[PDB]
Amino acid sequence: FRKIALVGASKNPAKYGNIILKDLLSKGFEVLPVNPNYDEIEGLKCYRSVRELPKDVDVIVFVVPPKVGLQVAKEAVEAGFKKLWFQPGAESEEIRRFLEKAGVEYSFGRCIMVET
Ligand SMILES: *SCCNC(=O)CCNC(=O)[C@H](O)C(C)(C)COP(=O)(O)OP(=O)(O)OC[C@H]1O[C@@H](n2cnc3c(N)ncnc32)[C@H](O)[C@@H]1OP(=O)(O)O
Repeated sequence: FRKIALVGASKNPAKYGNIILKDLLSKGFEVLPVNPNYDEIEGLKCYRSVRELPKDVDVIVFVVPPKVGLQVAKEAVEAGFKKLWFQPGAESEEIRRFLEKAGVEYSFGRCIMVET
């Protein structure tokens, strides 16, 4: 990965949306936070939705509840994104069903900070 969008990025230091953002930046990744609550996180422009993301994002990492994730994954696929990574707790079989049908690459059960 080079350019990573982070759905559920947060300014709350107790939340994985913040911990992951800081970790990935520390590792030299370009990270684009996505969360309607924030206009910036760590000074970085924060996107309202995945529909606004630049088309050269390599992967979208999800750290939101599965009910939210299903909606966002639909938006991401509609916007042309094809690599969707779900942090443990963000996945569901309904998401799996939609993603297998859409024919996009996805990851369940793998920890992004471990894998990077
Ligand atoms: S793998 C080893 C490390 N472990 C993890 O990374 C564990 C990850 N999983 C979890 O923490 C939980 O299982 C999940 C459900 C993934 C996340 O739990 P949260 O309690 O943190 O979930 P929140 O409801 O607080 O959501 C996280 C942030 O996402 C924001 N959010 C809601 N809806 C959207 C949409 N549509 N788009 C972008 N972001 C969205 C929430 O508002 C929240 O951010 P805050 O601003 O902090 O509220």
